[PDB]
Amino acid sequence: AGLQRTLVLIKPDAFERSLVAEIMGRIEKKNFKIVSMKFWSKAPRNLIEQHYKEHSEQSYFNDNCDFMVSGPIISIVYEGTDAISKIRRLQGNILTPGTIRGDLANDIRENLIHASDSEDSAVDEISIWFPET
Amino acid sequence: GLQRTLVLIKPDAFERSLVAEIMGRIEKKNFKIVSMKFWSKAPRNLIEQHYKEHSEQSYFNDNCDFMVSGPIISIVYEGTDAISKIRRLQGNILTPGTIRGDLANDIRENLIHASDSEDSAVDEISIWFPET
Amino acid sequence: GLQRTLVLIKPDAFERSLVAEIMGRIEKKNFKIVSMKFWSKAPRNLIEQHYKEHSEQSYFNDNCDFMVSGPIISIVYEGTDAISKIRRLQGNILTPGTIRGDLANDIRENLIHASDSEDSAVDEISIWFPET
Amino acid sequence: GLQRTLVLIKPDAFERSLVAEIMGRIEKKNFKIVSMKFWSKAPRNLIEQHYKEHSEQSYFNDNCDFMVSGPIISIVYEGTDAISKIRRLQGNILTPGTIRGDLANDIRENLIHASDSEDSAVDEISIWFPET
Amino acid sequence: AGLQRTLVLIKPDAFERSLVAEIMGRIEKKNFKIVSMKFWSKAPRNLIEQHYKEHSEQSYFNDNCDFMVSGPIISIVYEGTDAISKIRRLQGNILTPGTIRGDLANDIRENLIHASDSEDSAVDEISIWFPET
Amino acid sequence: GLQRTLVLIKPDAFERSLVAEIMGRIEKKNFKIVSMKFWSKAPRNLIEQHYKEHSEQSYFNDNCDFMVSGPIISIVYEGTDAISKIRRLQGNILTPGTIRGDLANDIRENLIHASDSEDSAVDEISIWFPET
Ligand SMILES: Cc1cn([C@H]2C[C@H](O)[C@@H](COP(=O)(O)OP(=O)(O)O)O2)c(=O)[nH]c1=O
Ligand SMILES: Cc1cn([C@H]2C[C@H](O)[C@@H](COP(=O)(O)OP(=O)(O)O)O2)c(=O)[nH]c1=O
Ligand SMILES: Cc1cn([C@H]2C[C@H](O)[C@@H](COP(=O)(O)OP(=O)(O)O)O2)c(=O)[nH]c1=O
Ligand SMILES: Cc1cn([C@H]2C[C@H](O)[C@@H](COP(=O)(O)OP(=O)(O)O)O2)c(=O)[nH]c1=O
Ligand SMILES: Cc1cn([C@H]2C[C@H](O)[C@@H](COP(=O)(O)OP(=O)(O)O)O2)c(=O)[nH]c1=O
Ligand SMILES: Cc1cn([C@H]2C[C@H](O)[C@@H](COP(=O)(O)OP(=O)(O)O)O2)c(=O)[nH]c1=O
Ligand SMILES: [Mg+2]
Ligand SMILES: [Mg+2]
Ligand SMILES: [Mg+2]
Ligand SMILES: [Mg+2]
Ligand SMILES: [Mg+2]
Ligand SMILES: [Mg+2]
Repeated sequence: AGLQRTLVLIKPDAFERSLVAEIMGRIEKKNFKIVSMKFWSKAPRNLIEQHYKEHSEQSYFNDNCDFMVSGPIISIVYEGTDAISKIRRLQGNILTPGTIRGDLANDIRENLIHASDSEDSAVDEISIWFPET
Repeated sequence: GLQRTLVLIKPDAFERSLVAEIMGRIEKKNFKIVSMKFWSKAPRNLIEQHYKEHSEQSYFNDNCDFMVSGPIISIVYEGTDAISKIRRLQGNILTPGTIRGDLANDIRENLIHASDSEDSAVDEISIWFPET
Repeated sequence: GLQRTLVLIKPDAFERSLVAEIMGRIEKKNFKIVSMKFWSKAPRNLIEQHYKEHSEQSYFNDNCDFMVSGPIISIVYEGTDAISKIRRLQGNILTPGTIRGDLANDIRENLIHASDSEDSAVDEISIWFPET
Repeated sequence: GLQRTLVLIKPDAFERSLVAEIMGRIEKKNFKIVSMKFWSKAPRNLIEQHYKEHSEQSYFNDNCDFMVSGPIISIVYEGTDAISKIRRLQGNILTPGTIRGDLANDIRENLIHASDSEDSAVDEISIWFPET
Repeated sequence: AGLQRTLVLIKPDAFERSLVAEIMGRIEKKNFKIVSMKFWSKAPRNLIEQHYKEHSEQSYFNDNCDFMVSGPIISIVYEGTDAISKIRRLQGNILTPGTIRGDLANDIRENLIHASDSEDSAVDEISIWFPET
Repeated sequence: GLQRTLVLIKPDAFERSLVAEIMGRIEKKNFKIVSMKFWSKAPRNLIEQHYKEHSEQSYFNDNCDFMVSGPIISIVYEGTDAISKIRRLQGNILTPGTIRGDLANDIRENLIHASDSEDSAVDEISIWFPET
């Protein structure tokens, strides 16, 4: 059919603010299924830098890494019809009410969640967090 | 500009236990229930009539099969700008914040139907609530 | 031990926009809707019959007046241990966690009615859904 | 980045018991309460100053009467880009996902007020919290 | 009728954990109305000690005061039928799911909310937080 | 005061999409996730060890098959009095306010498992997280 898989990361601020179930629930209610899930008490900076390698040239690149390893994170692989962009739309941004970041986040860096933005990004990101491909 | 529109809560809503969730979103936008019917299984006739305008489409038959594969609730809602607002509340599976935007993810199994114009509203209401 | 019980959603539920909230609590406990009717204003006859056992009480007349001062929904729910469980779900205005425990605060305006025994269930269902 | 904006929870919010619901959406977006006051009935001169930029509109008088028809809560929220962000949260009755889009459906009884600019924010805050 | 007024205090841990609306919403949904409300960025230890004067002899008395002034608090006066005990039952304790403390709290001291436990306590507590009686 | 207990989110939880709902109730009670694992299908020997104290019961085999009929999540929660508190949160299908009381209605498909003692907690955690 139109089956797809995408990679989501629940960020440290999510645990800090007790919004983990809240975020996962929004994705769950949109009818997406967990295919793989891993809890990281503290992720290796290595994986983070690979995950954000495309951003290695930006000014915010190192502070973002500091943050991404400042607390726990959960890497999840969701599956569903048109999953990559639907979950991306669900993630939204801090300016659009109705989405996860729009309702719960308010910072350029501490935005609670990451979602693959394309097929190439997904395949690559999933490989990073679930090497046992 | 007070109006009345027709809403159908689809089988997938019962399957996934989202009936109250959906009705609650409409109720909280302050629209009232004027009439309502519960159908364990809707008569295929009614369904075909409801989607008459689609009889020529390729998705017609399967859609009917689905619309009868479970219970459905027919509801007539009243309120200011009801048709337009409930339609907007229904949304689509792309934009978060709406019923379909937050809970649906299929082009066919989209939980709810809402009239899209004054004309279809009057017609749809007559189909499910002939007693008028 | 599959059963069917009758539930009435009272006027105060429509007044306070808690209809979906209440139906959602029952739906989430996994009980299904077997039949349902919406009444803009319930016929006083039905109400008097429903509360027959109370005809001698001092609160009878006022209760009837209230039960007809707004819309009400009659619902027949099915499920394992339905009568007992939905009754427990209905609770009372003292114990938090139940429908009345979290949302009601009056001895008369308590949002919902649920049969309390196998006998009253069969009788109550016959009153609102004679077509049996 | 830090800003402070003034929000007013309107009479209809108390009537419909949506006060916690509204304040909750702002709290979940991570904004903090700096100041807050509950008015069982706000002094009319305060309301008129608050809407002074509207003093020549046809709806001015009626709106002020509505704002004085019940309690209201004035709150000073602090947070990054607070003015713009809380303004978008409020939205309008045509935008699902926002406060007015999900819970309001009237041109006047629209549950909430939020400053629309830095000047209006500064002016409005001094109106409800002159003690600074 | 059976009209009553009671005094509720939203505690510092409530703001810390962003549970203020949540708590007030549970009381709001049970059909109780706010008659007076005051926001304290930091309450004067004086009022706290008066509020808990009956506990002045307990070991936990000073730490509880330290906490009660460690952050903001909101004093509210609710009104409704049988308000004092109904709101008291709503408050519940950390061992009873279904109540505010039962669902959201988990400590002997940081328990999110205070509710008058009797008519005498209410009248006295209300006087403490709303002297303009 | 600090304890650590083992929780299992059962297959029915994924089937009924109640995973976030269940985990949310534990998260809102202030318990923290220490360890967590998702199993699309848990190895049967793990389930049998987990319920080894039940190995002689008539329901043993059927329960194990149910526990292997879908994904499950094993979590180690840490918090003050975690074992007892999370146990009460789980409750039973007769107790409104708890997880099973609000969402479950079966003797076997009861959505969640939580250690009932310090020894069982210690044993259970080593079964799902032997890497310690
Ligand atoms: C733009 C930006 C991003 N970041 C971090 C957090 C962002 O989620 C991450 C990726 O940036 P980006 O791709 O711009 O946003 P999204 O995550 O919405 O695609 O980099 C900052 O820390 N500061 C910034 O200014
Ligand atoms: C377009 C389309 C519709 N349908 C069914 C389900 C749609 O809800 C129903 C009506 O279609 P439509 O009128 O295009 O959308 P809405 O219901 O948003 O106005 O027809 C399909 O089964 N497959 C399709 O490709
Ligand atoms: C006891 C009582 C009941 N009533 C009305 C509303 C009650 O829901 C209805 C039925 O009473 P009852 O059977 O005692 O309670 P339940 O509905 O919990 O079984 O009668 C009053 O109006 N005043 C009263 O004092
Ligand atoms: C435009 C308009 C506003 N009002 C009232 C309610 C509006 O919230 C208030 C302020 O007007 P306005 O600034 O247009 O709306 P907002 O509050 O979205 O900026 O005036 C009316 O009563 N009638 C009207 O036609
Ligand atoms: C019993 C106790 C109370 N306290 C503080 C917080 C309690 O909410 C407050 C009042 O105690 P108490 O009357 O026992 O509980 P409640 O507040 O449920 O009536 O004193 C402690 O700090 N430690 C304790 O051991
Ligand atoms: C008692 C019982 C349990 N079970 C299954 C589901 C129970 O959750 C599991 C463990 O039994 P038990 O310890 O009695 O329940 P809990 O999980 O509340 O401690 O065994 C059955 O399938 N049939 C039964 O009759
Ligand atoms: Mg990106
Ligand atoms: Mg259409
Ligand atoms: Mg009775
Ligand atoms: Mg304005
Ligand atoms: Mg006390
Ligand atoms: Mg057990």
